[PDB]
Amino acid sequence: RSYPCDEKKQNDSVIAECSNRRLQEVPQTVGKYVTELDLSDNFITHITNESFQGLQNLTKINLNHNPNVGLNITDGAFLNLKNLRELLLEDNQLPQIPSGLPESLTELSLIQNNIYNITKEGISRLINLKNLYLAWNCYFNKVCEKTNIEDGVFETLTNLELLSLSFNSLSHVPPKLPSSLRKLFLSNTQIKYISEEDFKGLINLTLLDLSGNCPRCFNAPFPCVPCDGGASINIDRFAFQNLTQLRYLNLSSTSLRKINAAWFKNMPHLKVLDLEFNYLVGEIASGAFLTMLPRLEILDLSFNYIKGSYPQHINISRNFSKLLSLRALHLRGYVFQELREDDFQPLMQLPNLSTINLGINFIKQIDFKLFQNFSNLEIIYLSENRISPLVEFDPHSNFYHFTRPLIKPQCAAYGKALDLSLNSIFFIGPNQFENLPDIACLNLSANSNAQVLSGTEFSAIPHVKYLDLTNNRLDFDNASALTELSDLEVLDLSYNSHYFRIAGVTHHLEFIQNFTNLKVLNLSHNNIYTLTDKYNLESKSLVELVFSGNRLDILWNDDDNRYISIFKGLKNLTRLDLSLNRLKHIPNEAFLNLPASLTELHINDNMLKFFNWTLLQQFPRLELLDLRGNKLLFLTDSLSDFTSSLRTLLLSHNRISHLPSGFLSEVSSLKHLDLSSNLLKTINKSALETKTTTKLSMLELHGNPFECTCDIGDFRRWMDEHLNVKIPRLVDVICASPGDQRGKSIVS
Amino acid sequence: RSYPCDEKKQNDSVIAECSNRRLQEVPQTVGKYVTELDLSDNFITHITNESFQGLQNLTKINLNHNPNVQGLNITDGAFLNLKNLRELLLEDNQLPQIPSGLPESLTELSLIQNNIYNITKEGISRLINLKNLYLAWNCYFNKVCEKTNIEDGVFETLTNLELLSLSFNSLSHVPPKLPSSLRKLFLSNTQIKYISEEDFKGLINLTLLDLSGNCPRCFNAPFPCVPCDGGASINIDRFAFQNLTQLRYLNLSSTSLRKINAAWFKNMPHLKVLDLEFNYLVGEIASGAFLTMLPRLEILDLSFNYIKGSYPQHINISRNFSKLLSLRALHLRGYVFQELREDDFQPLMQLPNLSTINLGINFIKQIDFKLFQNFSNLEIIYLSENRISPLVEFDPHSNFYHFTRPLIKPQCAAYGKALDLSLNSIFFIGPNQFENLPDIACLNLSANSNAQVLSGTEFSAIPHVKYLDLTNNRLDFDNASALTELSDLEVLDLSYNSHYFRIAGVTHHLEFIQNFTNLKVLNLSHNNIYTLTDKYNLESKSLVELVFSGNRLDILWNDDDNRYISIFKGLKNLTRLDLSLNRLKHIPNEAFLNLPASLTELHINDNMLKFFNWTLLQQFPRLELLDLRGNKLLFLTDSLSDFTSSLRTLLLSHNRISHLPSGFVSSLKHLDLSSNLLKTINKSALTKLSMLELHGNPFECTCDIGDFRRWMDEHLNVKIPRLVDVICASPGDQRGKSIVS
Ligand SMILES: *[C@@H]1O[C@H](CO)[C@@H](O[C@@H]2O[C@H](CO)[C@@H](O[C@@H]3O[C@H](CO[C@H]4O[C@H](CO)[C@@H](O)[C@H](O)[C@@H]4O)[C@@H](O)[C@H](O[C@H]4O[C@H](CO)[C@@H](O)[C@H](O)[C@@H]4O)[C@@H]3O)[C@H](O)[C@H]2NC(C)=O)[C@H](O)[C@H]1NC(C)=O
Ligand SMILES: *[C@@H]1O[C@H](CO)[C@@H](O[C@@H]2O[C@H](CO)[C@@H](O[C@@H]3O[C@H](CO[C@H]4O[C@H](CO)[C@@H](O)[C@H](O)[C@@H]4O)[C@@H](O)[C@H](O[C@H]4O[C@H](CO)[C@@H](O)[C@H](O)[C@@H]4O)[C@@H]3O)[C@H](O)[C@H]2NC(C)=O)[C@H](O)[C@H]1NC(C)=O
Ligand SMILES: *[C@@H]1O[C@H](CO)[C@@H](O[C@@H]2O[C@H](CO)[C@@H](O[C@@H]3O[C@H](CO[C@H]4O[C@H](CO)[C@@H](O)[C@H](O[C@H]5O[C@H](CO)[C@@H](O)[C@H](O)[C@@H]5O)[C@@H]4O)[C@@H](O)[C@H](O)[C@@H]3O)[C@H](O)[C@H]2NC(C)=O)[C@H](O)[C@H]1NC(C)=O
Ligand SMILES: *[C@@H]1O[C@H](CO)[C@@H](O[C@@H]2O[C@H](CO)[C@@H](O[C@@H]3O[C@H](CO[C@H]4O[C@H](CO)[C@@H](O)[C@H](O)[C@@H]4O)[C@@H](O)[C@H](O)[C@@H]3O)[C@H](O)[C@H]2NC(C)=O)[C@H](O)[C@H]1NC(C)=O
Ligand SMILES: CCC[C@@H](CCO)Nc1nc(N)nc2c3ccccc3n(Cc3cc(CN[C@@H]4COC[C@H]4O)ccc3OC)c12
Ligand SMILES: CCC[C@@H](CCO)Nc1nc(N)nc2c3ccccc3n(Cc3cc(CN[C@@H]4COC[C@H]4O)ccc3OC)c12
Ligand SMILES: *[C@@H]1O[C@H](CO)[C@@H](O)[C@H](O)[C@H]1NC(C)=O
Ligand SMILES: *[C@@H]1O[C@H](CO)[C@@H](O)[C@H](O)[C@H]1NC(C)=O
Ligand SMILES: *[C@@H]1O[C@H](CO)[C@@H](O)[C@H](O)[C@H]1NC(C)=O
Ligand SMILES: *[C@@H]1O[C@H](CO)[C@@H](O)[C@H](O)[C@H]1NC(C)=O
Ligand SMILES: *[C@@H]1O[C@H](CO)[C@@H](O)[C@H](O)[C@H]1NC(C)=O
Ligand SMILES: *[C@@H]1O[C@H](CO)[C@@H](O)[C@H](O)[C@H]1NC(C)=O
Ligand SMILES: *[C@@H]1O[C@H](CO)[C@@H](O)[C@H](O)[C@H]1NC(C)=O
Ligand SMILES: *[C@@H]1O[C@H](CO)[C@@H](O)[C@H](O)[C@H]1NC(C)=O
Ligand SMILES: *[C@@H]1O[C@H](CO)[C@@H](O)[C@H](O)[C@H]1NC(C)=O
Ligand SMILES: *[C@@H]1O[C@H](CO)[C@@H](O)[C@H](O)[C@H]1NC(C)=O
Ligand SMILES: *[C@@H]1O[C@H](CO)[C@@H](O)[C@H](O)[C@H]1NC(C)=O
Ligand SMILES: *[C@@H]1O[C@H](CO)[C@@H](O)[C@H](O)[C@H]1NC(C)=O
Ligand SMILES: *[C@@H]1O[C@H](CO)[C@@H](O)[C@H](O)[C@H]1NC(C)=O
Ligand SMILES: *[C@@H]1O[C@H](CO)[C@@H](O)[C@H](O)[C@H]1NC(C)=O
Ligand SMILES: *[C@@H]1O[C@H](CO)[C@@H](O)[C@H](O)[C@H]1NC(C)=O
Ligand SMILES: *[C@@H]1O[C@H](CO)[C@@H](O)[C@H](O)[C@H]1NC(C)=O
Ligand SMILES: *[C@@H]1O[C@H](CO)[C@@H](O)[C@H](O)[C@H]1NC(C)=O
Repeated sequence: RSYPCDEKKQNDSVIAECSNRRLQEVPQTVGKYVTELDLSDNFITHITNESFQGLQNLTKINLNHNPNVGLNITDGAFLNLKNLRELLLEDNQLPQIPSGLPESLTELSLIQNNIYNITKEGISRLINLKNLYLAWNCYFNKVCEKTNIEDGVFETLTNLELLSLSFNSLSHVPPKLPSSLRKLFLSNTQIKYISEEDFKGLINLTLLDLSGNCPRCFNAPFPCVPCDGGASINIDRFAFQNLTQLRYLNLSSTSLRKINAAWFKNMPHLKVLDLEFNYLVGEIASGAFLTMLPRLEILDLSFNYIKGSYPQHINISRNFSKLLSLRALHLRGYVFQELREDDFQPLMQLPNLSTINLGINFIKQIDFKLFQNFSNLEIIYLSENRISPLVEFDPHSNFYHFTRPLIKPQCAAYGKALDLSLNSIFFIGPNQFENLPDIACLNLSANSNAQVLSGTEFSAIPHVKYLDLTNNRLDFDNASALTELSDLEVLDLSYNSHYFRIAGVTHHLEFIQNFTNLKVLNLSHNNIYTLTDKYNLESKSLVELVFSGNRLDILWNDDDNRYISIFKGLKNLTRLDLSLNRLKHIPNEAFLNLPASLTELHINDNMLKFFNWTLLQQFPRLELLDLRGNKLLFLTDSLSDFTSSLRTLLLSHNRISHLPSGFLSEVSSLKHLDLSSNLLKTINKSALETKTTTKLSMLELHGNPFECTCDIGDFRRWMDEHLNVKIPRLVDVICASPGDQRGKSIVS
Repeated sequence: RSYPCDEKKQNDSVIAECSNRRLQEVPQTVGKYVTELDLSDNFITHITNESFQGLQNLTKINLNHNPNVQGLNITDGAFLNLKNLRELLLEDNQLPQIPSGLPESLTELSLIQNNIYNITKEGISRLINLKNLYLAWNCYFNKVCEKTNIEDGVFETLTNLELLSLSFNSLSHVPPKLPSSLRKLFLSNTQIKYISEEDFKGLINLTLLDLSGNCPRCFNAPFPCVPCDGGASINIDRFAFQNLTQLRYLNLSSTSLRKINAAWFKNMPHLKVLDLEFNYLVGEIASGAFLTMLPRLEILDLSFNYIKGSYPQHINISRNFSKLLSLRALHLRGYVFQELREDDFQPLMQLPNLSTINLGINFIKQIDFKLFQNFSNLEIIYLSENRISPLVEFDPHSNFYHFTRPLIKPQCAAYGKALDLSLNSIFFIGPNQFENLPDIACLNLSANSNAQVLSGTEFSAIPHVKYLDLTNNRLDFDNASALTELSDLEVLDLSYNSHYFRIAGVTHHLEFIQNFTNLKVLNLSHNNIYTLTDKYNLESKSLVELVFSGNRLDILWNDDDNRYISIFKGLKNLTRLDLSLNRLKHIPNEAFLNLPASLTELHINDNMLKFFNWTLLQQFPRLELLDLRGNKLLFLTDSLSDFTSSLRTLLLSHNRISHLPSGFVSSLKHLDLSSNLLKTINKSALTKLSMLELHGNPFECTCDIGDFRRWMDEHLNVKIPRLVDVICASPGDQRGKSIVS
């Protein structure tokens, strides 16, 4: 097996992963046929022309974040690598562009360094460069020099498609840029003025990022320097006249008050326009520029609020009706009190508008009937408002917003999604969900809802398939709760412990049995320790129950038989999570009453000192058993007699100091065994060896206190004989003794 | 030195604490002059006449919870040679019988939580000096157990017996022939359905009688509950308590009572505490003829007497509650009613000593708060866990039917009148919310789903609040004048109000902290604070303690950001600062140097610090406690005396320190290096040092441990706790043993 790297052939190329292995130098034991080498997050301090000596087929090298506790690179160190195309050298404290880089380079990343001069000696010979990243070298309150770009430095790069110079002090757009450019990033570069000459001849440019130039600095979560008097970026009327192929334009945080419509007259394919963190409330109301954007699919006008103004309504121009290709509209942080039906008339005839994002607007009232008149809304995102009852910075990420999905894909897969989470809908009245479309995914998480659901609250939206009611104070005091949602498949009641933790009040979970199609139920972190009248959970359909963060230590108290069959009635259950239940021991009768249909059982992060392995005989379909983070001291020596279906056995973070002789004899089905972070001093050959067919492909042993005397030789010989079983984190499978090998890996 | 027990002389008697040290047998290395020995929570399986050999002055032995799983076997007359043994605790030992041949000198015997189903003369009649006898919790709930047989006249010879507890046992009848010396008789959950005139005859010295759980109210019981035939009441004869003239405590909780016979208290002039929780007494609370017979009553508990299925508009209390002149506390939880009007509590307003009113868990929606002004001297108004909205396993030595903990935190109640409105729905505090309230000094509004922007006017009608708890809300700190109307505020708790702080796009204002002239304690824990608007610094001339745990100083002290570099410098009087749980991998030197120089206690535990610049302790001449536990520190400075001459406590447990430097000062009393990677302590490293913790280190017990062992013998003044957990990791033949073996 390879060491220190994890070498894998996927598919024509051979990849070597040597990241985060505290390597002081590049290892001279890397496979000769490796093509892509990842040495990021190590303590490597020096690179010479001998560092990559016998690796002639090397096309990619990643030396990011080296050292971790600056990287010294000699001139022409990678010059013998005639096949090197991609070289990542980010966060290396490099003071200059390395001299003598190979002419074969197609991608070069020098992000997060101290490089303040872009010179011809450094990059003019790299005529094959397609992607060049020099972002985040001088920014924020970092002590750094102004970025000098030598005249015509990028001119010879006739194949350059991507150039990123963001988060550097430039002041001006660098002149003499190659016409082959497709993507030009100049975000946070202190460029206050864009003339007609700056983007001249860039007829192939599909993306231009000019965000953070003359930024809007009020309430900035980062060091922010505005232009003189909080002034706007000055973009000439003809600045984008040759940008005929532009698809992406980012003007976020450029302190814009006006959008010149003439900017888009020669830009017929503009698809994505970011105008977040500007002063465009006036332009949103009048919007002459909206008539010039027929192909636009994504428009972001978030956080354009006027400081000190909380208006009653949102003023949307009738020209929003000209955005025929619009798919998503982001209007977060506009800030207004009420959304009326007539306010969104300009968007109601757009055929592909599937997403409307109105989060963080402090909205108190909404006429929900307005969403019905839309052509085909699929995501109505109203999270984080004040709706009451109806009466450090990652350089390869978006700096001004999270690119994550608004709704969970598992919820949105069912159909129309309505997100009303993080609001104040503390009580759902009889007409709360009146006049809403056929909502399939509904999120009412964190609404301070302390009501007793009784089977009538969701009757106007009866086709909800995924319901999220997490982080509320729900009072489960009625057996008919949620039963009106006949087709409900996923129900999340996590973090509704308020009333469950009070013994004196009544608790009713009988409604679970009345669903014919309920598949997933999450009752996590509810502190459930007592139920009224019905002590059992029953369901002919339920497939998964998450019961983590409850009190099975109390429910399965030795002197109490009432909750002994609490899960037996879940006749179709395949996945059960009993983690975080403070279980010191599970009664044998309680374990025997778990559904026999179980394929995955999690009992991790409890306090189990013992586990009766014999009881696995009554679970003929158990594939995954997870007992991590317990206090188990012993393992059974005849697991084959108790199970013939177990594929994954997780036992990490326990107190197992001995692996029984013949532990894996005749098991056959076991593929993954995790014994990491236990107290194993050694592994005897007999504890792993087998006389039957073995499907063991993964064995984890990192974090065990291994005594590296000659007694560890039988295990090392076993490792050499069984290359098919992968032992991950081989550098963390460290010797604890003797002294002369205390920090070394087992392989030595 | 002591091993395995922690022997201490406090004051005339010598105590030995050997609890929870996985002892397989009683240790033969206990001090000869020990008087009280605690061997509870061990794996001891056998007790013989040789177990306590040479411990002649032993007056107390506690062998509770032994064995604590992989029953205690006691030979007949095992403790018979101990001529001074008075107290013997043998709880949770799976004992099938009362041990034979127990010594006649016993004054207290506890056999709680065993399998003893027969109380025989051979077992206890010779124990004529017994004052306290506990035999509770031997047969109860769904435990498989036999009915409790009490031999006739078994307690008769115990002429000095003052306390007898037989609770949580199947008795069916009150045992006859009880000694007249009895003061306290516990018969809770004993299946005694009827009390006749003869049962408590001649018990003229009885001060306490507990008959709770006999014919229990079983609806919504958090434990196995068997009601009497048809949910019937306990049947207590009119003259059952005729001779109980000295009764001070009477517990009739969960006896399914519908009527209280007033004649029960005609010969009971000193009754002080009466528990009537979990009964069916809504009718008796409204009419209450028995209330005229209770002039000396100080505590009355009528909790959880609600009618199932009835949520009335009002609470009906009888005018006879005005006859409870000695009343100090009234508990009316679980009565269940919608609104509390001012005329509803008129019968209590002239009671002089009524300092506590407890109305928790009643589902109250509205209260006329002006009603509490007319009370003589209410000190605790407990309204927690209701539905108040804006103005238009079982421990045997604990109370089974309620928590005996204080209703309010003593630190809050020490300032004066306390009003607890926690766990309610006061999501917004309007202008007249606190109108007509008394001079409230301690206010708790924790967990009220309050998402409002406090602006400096919400608490103007109660301006003398000194301790304010606003924990577990969604408060929007968006106004510099918040809480400034509380000009005498000393303690402010804003823990768990992260809702708006976690959103970068909304504004966050903490400037109000500087405007308080007497603010002493401020808790901003678990607020996820990572960004502030306009003012990046916390300032206060008075603040003494700041709890900033569970925030994001890793983001605030980002290397490329100087805005929060002096975030705490302006807290000029700060002595205690908690920076735990802030995900700090490193603290910039400039940020550490800007911490208040007045600090005496600095906690930076449970972060991810890989390095700590010890040199910077020079700018903290008053630092007494430095807590760096639960970090990833690998190294310690070799010249701590040059950086500090005031440090008394240094906590470094749960780090990755594998070596103690040479010369490891005079001010240091407590050094905690437990749960680190120390293999040995060399002669180079080896004074006010009185405590040194080293448990959980992987000690190589081979050669250099002899030097540390010699140092331990030379310095008996420094205590090393948990000596059984200071275990050898190597070699194999001593892998589980303590280093002192
Ligand atoms: C209350 O309880 C519910 C039920 O458990 C929780 O919801 C589930 O949360 C889990 C964990 O986030 C979800 O599982 C994850 O789904 C991801 C997406 O799956 C898609 O892609 C896979 C292929 O990768 C498709 O087969 C599938 O059909 C999906 O459309 C996966 O990417 C996740 O990773 C898996 O693989 C990786 C290895 O690649 C492993 O490391 C992971 O451990 C895992 O095996 C993962 O499977 C699950 O989908 C959710 N279910 C539902 C119904 O939503 C709630 O989150 C919980 N609530 C709270 C508040 O905690
Ligand atoms: C305003 O009103 C609110 C709401 O009623 C009050 O909040 C309660 O405050 C109390 C006291 O601080 C809280 O009780 C504490 O709970 C902690 C967490 O629970 C533990 O439970 C078990 C043990 O039963 C543990 O195994 C488990 O790991 C949990 O962490 C406890 O840790 C606390 O224990 C304290 O006492 C023990 C000794 O008994 C010590 O060993 C501990 O070190 C510690 O000192 C404690 O029990 C309670 O949870 C709060 N309730 C809610 C709903 O928040 C406010 O106190 C009140 N404010 C004022 C001013 O009165
Ligand atoms: C209904 O609406 C609610 C509310 O909007 C939705 O709830 C959110 O759901 C998402 C997706 O599940 C949650 O995101 C998770 O966040 C986890 C991180 O949480 C913290 O704790 C970690 C340690 O336990 C810690 O590592 C982590 O820090 C790191 O990441 C942070 C960014 O994620 C970063 O700021 C830190 O610097 C650090 O790098 C966290 O602080 C993460 O582990 C999960 O993978 C996941 O991303 C949100 O937290 C939920 N929000 C709330 C308010 O509850 C819900 O999904 C909606 N339901 C549906 C059906 O769509
Ligand atoms: C927010 O931060 C607050 C400030 O730290 C937290 O309040 C503090 O909590 C600590 C820990 O519980 C308390 O300290 C304990 O006090 C008790 C009692 O001390 C007093 O009484 C004893 C006699 O019983 C007496 O000997 C003392 O001298 C005291 O006067 C001690 O027994 C403990 O060992 C420990 O010292 C603080 O008292 C308390 N401060 C205040 C002002 O309340 C608060 O809990 C935090 N909030 C949350 C939600 O976590
Ligand atoms: C993107 C949100 C950014 C900030 C900007 C504030 O410069 N807004 C808000 N930030 C926070 N943290 N909270 C709220 C908030 C809570 C409830 C209802 C509306 C709310 N807004 C909206 C808003 C309100 C005002 C009136 N607030 C005054 C001052 O304090 C007493 C009130 O009387 C003025 C402008 C305004 O947004 C433009 C905010
Ligand atoms: C000590 C509390 C014990 C239980 C007893 C329940 O027999 N009460 C409650 N237990 C919980 N968990 N919640 C609530 C609750 C929430 C809001 C307002 C009042 C509330 N009560 C009070 C109560 C209500 C009814 C009406 N309930 C029906 C059923 O479902 C629809 C409602 O219309 C009848 C009797 C009654 O108390 C006796 C309770
Ligand atoms: C490395 O480069 C140096 C000159 O900088 C040269 O002397 C040496 O021979 C080179 N070695 C290899 C392996 O290329
Ligand atoms: C890089 O190190 C080499 C020696 O390994 C030396 O010749 C060169 O000058 C160093 N450069 C810098 C900037 O340290
Ligand atoms: C330009 O390169 C020279 C030579 O290394 C250096 O002195 C100068 O500082 C560089 N420019 C900037 C702005 O750093
Ligand atoms: C524009 O890009 C194409 C490749 O897509 C290339 O052939 C063409 O020469 C480029 N134009 C200029 C002027 O560089
Ligand atoms: C709405 O926007 C239009 C277009 O700019 C403007 O004329 C009108 O005054 C605005 N009205 C309000 C109340 O904002
Ligand atoms: C609308 O969306 C569909 C599906 O994504 C696409 O094929 C179509 O061309 C789009 N039309 C317009 C007008 O945007
Ligand atoms: C649930 O509430 C409805 C009224 O909303 C009522 O008809 C039903 O009886 C309640 N369930 C119970 C068992 O109280
Ligand atoms: C459960 O389903 C049955 C059959 O459809 C129905 O009769 C019953 O009323 C439902 N229960 C509730 C509480 O709605
Ligand atoms: C049982 O669960 C399976 C999925 O594992 C599902 O296909 C089936 O329909 C469920 N049966 C019932 C009765 O709901
Ligand atoms: C495992 O469970 C069986 C069946 O309840 C029981 O007979 C056996 O003793 C259990 N094993 C242990 C060690 O408790
Ligand atoms: C207690 O153990 C002793 C031997 O140590 C034996 O004589 C006696 O019979 C045992 N009693 C029981 C009940 O096991
Ligand atoms: C009642 O108690 C006193 C001691 O307080 C004792 O002297 C007296 O004899 C006791 N009465 C009876 C009848 O036992
Ligand atoms: C009130 O308390 C005082 C002091 O404890 C006590 O003397 C007085 O008798 C009590 N009042 C009544 C009426 O019991
Ligand atoms: C705080 O709110 C009050 C009104 O409740 C207002 O007078 C004051 O100006 C607010 N503070 C700020 C700075 O907005
Ligand atoms: C504290 O400052 C606020 C904001 O200016 C002010 O409203 C308040 O009156 C000040 N406090 C006092 C005691 O004057
Ligand atoms: C400073 O704190 C002390 C307590 O440590 C207190 O006595 C003093 O009054 C405080 N000073 C001010 C200015 O509040
Ligand atoms: C400790 O802080 C001082 C002052 O900032 C600095 O000079 C010194 O280098 C620091 N020590 C380390 C090891 O960073």
